[PDB]
Amino acid sequence: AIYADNSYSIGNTPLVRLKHFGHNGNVVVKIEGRNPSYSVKCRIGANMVWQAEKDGTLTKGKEIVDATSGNTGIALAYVAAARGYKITLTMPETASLERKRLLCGLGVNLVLTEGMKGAIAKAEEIVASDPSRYVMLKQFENPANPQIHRETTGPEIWKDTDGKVDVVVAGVGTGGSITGISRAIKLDFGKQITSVAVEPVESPVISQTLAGEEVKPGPHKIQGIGAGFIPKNLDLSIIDRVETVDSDTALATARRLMAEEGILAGISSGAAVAAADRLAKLPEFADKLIVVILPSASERYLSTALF
Amino acid sequence: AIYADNSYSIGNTPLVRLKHFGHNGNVVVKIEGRNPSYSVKCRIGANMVWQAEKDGTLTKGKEIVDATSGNTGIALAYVAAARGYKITLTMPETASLERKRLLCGLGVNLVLTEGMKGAIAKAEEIVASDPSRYVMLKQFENPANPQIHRETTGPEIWKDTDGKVDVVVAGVGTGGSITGISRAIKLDFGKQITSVAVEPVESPVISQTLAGEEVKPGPHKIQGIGAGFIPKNLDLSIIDRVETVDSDTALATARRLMAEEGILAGISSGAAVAAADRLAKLPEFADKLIVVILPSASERYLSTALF
Repeated sequence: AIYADNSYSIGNTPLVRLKHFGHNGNVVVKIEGRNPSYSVKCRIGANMVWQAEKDGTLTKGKEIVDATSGNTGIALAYVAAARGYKITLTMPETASLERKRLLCGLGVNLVLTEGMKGAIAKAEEIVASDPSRYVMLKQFENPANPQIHRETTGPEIWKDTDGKVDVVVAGVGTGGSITGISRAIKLDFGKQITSVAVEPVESPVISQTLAGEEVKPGPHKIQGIGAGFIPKNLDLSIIDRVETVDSDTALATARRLMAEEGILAGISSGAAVAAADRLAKLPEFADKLIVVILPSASERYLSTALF
Repeated sequence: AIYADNSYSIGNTPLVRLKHFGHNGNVVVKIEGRNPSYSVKCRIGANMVWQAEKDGTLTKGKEIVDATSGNTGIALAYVAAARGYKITLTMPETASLERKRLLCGLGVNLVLTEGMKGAIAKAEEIVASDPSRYVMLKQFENPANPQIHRETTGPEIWKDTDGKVDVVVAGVGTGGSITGISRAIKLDFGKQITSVAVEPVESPVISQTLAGEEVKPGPHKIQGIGAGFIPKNLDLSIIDRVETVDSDTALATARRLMAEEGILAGISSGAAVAAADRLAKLPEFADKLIVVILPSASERYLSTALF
């Protein structure tokens, strides 16, 4: 059919079988790069706006305000444009001039902070400046983030695998993908799959937490994941397994996806695939169907270490 | 289902209704940016390889060679990777270091020429160097280019509009999109639509030809269209109308698509939409459904005049 605006066009992303990873085609990847603003966040940018509309906190005239590390801001920005909201996003000077020119092209009003914690508080300052005019959508805790994955991404995986999916592998940024997907397949369709969270070995706060160890975040290059804390939108209770990956291997795996599979993957896509490949070569998973989320696409990383 | 490699995942791109163009939603856009390598050429990169395989000119071991202005090379490159062919593409130094790093990331063996005619002949030199090893696919004349549009892009438009499409607007680069689409809708489904070719006012060789005027190509900024000659893959006989657009307006229209529709459009996408908007505001088309091809996505243009 014909979508009334670009937000309604989210999802229905394809599954592709890998040939040079896993064992006898048991690893399949979900291309979230094929979305309105070209990442997995287009789904939650749409649903967080829709749900704020459904409950009246977002109205004609009110202005979206928020802080992002990038993909969510781009996603909110295209939805704000498609649906006629003004939007302000808080960015320090930390960020790719890439993104500054992209967000400005999408009509965003931007700022300065000089890292993530600093821009967040600045956004909070603005919402305080006029709480009747400004709405903050808060991706890390808004339930509409995992909800859209339970309603679209999860069911798409179920149908495209004819219920044969056994393992879902996804890096954790806000936690909404692994959480919403796991709830759809385990609770709505009733299949006891293995849900595998992926985080950087440099910042393994989820593994450290579950082990009852000292939580010690650190720096890494795997953009989009490893926020350095446990987000509210990560439902620990549905997580069966945590796999850690290092930045170097994440980047090499993404370069392999391009050059060997013809898949224009982002950095965190190589991270998720490297974890899935490790599981796929354990005999306990060799006969099981593993589905891996590839959150973003290669061209958003042209100024990064990926090239 | 699950695609055996990334080439099989082409197409099934969405239709979105425009709100700030046309008259009462009569203009709808087809997002070809949502493809394996993120342009409309992913379809012909796949089908030119498949068809060369079906007729034996492409075999295990033979190496793809060709010259491109970019999107087709990226498309062939991902298909070569997914399907295990070596590929050499001929590029002068004319081109975005963007694309050089992208094509190298995809595993391409590249060259130097120092414009388009020069790199073409260099590619021809290489195929002559070993005609048993090198295969040139020749997008401007290979019938598998319009054929894939007749088999996928055209039928997708038919079904997603429930046969209500009245006008198809598409810029002409090789001509395969407008040609294959027009043949599907007019001949296979039997509806007498208006097929509208779009070319730059700076290089209006199609209009000049059809008028019996002196053909005078020139420079412009509308990347992907206006090759400066009539390509063999443009079937003049199904073209009902030619609309010309200038570079400045093309760029402004693409910036409007981002900031006002939330659509991350390429430069030639703004060209096609500006032509469709002109038709859409003539009373003879005000009640007719117009479908516009948006060939590429915004991020491939970050180093260009688009920003």
